[PDB]
Amino acid sequence: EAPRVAVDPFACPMMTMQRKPEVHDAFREAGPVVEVNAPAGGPAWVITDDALAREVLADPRFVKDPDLAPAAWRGVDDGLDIPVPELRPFTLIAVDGEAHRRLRRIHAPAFNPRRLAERTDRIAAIAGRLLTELADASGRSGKPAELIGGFAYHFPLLVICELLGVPVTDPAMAREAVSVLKALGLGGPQVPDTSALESLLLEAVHSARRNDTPTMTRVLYERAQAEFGSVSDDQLVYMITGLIFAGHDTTGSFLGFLLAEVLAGRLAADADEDAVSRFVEEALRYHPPVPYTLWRFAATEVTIGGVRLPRGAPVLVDIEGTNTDGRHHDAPHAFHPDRPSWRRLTFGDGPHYCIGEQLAQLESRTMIGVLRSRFPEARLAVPYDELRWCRKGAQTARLTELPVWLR
Ligand code: HEM
Ligand SMILES: COc1cccc2c1C(=O)c1c(O)c3c(c(O)c1C2=O)C[C@@](O)([C@@H](C)O)C[C@@H]3O[C@H]1C[C@H](N)[C@H](O)[C@H](C)O1
Repeated sequence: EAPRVAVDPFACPMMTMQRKPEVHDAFREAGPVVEVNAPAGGPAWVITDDALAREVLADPRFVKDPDLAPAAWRGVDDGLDIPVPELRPFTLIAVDGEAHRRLRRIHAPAFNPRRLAERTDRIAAIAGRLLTELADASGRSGKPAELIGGFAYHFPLLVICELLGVPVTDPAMAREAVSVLKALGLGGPQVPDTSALESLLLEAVHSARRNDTPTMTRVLYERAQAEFGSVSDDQLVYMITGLIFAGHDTTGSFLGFLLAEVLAGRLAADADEDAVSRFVEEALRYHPPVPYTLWRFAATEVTIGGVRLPRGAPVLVDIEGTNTDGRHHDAPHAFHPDRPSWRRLTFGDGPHYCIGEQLAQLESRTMIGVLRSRFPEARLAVPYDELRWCRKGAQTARLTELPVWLR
């Protein structure tokens, strides 16, 4: 049926900043829907057309249900996001239908952008502390500040933890713990001492239960309880565990790119607000951290751009590819903020759209304000052309490193 390209779509060599993997162009040229090799055995189909993928993502026949995935995938493609049956109703990514509408109704007031905005200053603070520290340390050592390990993940982590009421002192270690928690909770084997974080997560929940203070975590607790009749501490810890993982790991991947672009000098020195939000917009087009959508499966057989897809056909949208489509974007592998503001799929589409878009963009804009207002001379300590980025399977794209002189 479909044009077939016999490769892992997740394959990814060491990459330079300007290029995207060639698999992407292969798929596109082969057609709107392309059979490829899934990492964990068996076929998979990849969409390459913006318009098509958008319909697919609002099409109830394409579902998250991890139980439709191939048996060979279970306990071997940690790219498969498979909570145990009884937590799936608390996992946004693993449901559709009313279970999903419910979770969405639960998260939406918690992510109220009025209330995100009210904490701009707190977020600037976080950025600045981190940046000062890395600067102060760079002056001491004489070595450049490595912004990936140093900032890109610690910044969004602290932000998202703070909004939930989760007091973190060691961002490096909270990251390791929350990563493990995530792994276990999305189906994975078997000592990152998660108990530490768990303790703090449980504290936020506890705090949320007893205090009418409208935290993010309290709003969650209120909506869950009304929707579910009754919610448990372990349930609320579980959900927020997921917000922390997503809130830091995807964002941080992105921010490393955004930084590299800012520090390379590609944003004009006197950029208005709007010029900045244009630069961010473009970096989100040009450096999506998530290559393809999350695993979706055909719930029946379906025929989609003239191709006929079996029951349980593993389907992906190509985010990286669609965003770098010569056809819909003039000079797609060039970085042009002033581009005629067009659509992208970096945050996805349809009922499962990223609920963090606002936050991630807020974080992005604010970070650039801190940098140009307090670190005006911050510059790459190596050439942009020598930077390199990579991803191993289902992991977000990220730079190997980002050496910087912050002042
Ligand atoms: C640059 C940053 C981010 C990017 C690029 C990103 C990307 C995406 C994408 C593509 C989806 C949809 C997945 C699919 O349908 O296959 C998604 C969903 C989601 N995002 Fe993000 N995300 C980002 C930041 C954040 C942040 C900061 C948070 C939370 C604090 C967050 C939380 C979520 C959650 C909970 C979902 C699940 C949606 C659902 O299943 O209804 N994200 N994101
Ligand atoms: C215990 O964990 C959870 C409990 C309740 C809800 C969730 C989770 C969870 O871990 C969880 C995630 O990890 C992720 C998302 C997400 O929304 C949840 C939950 O909704 C959304 C994101 O995919 C992006 C796109 O924002 C980030 C992340 O998905 C992970 C694993 C996935 N294979 C892929 O590598 C992606 C880059 O990263």
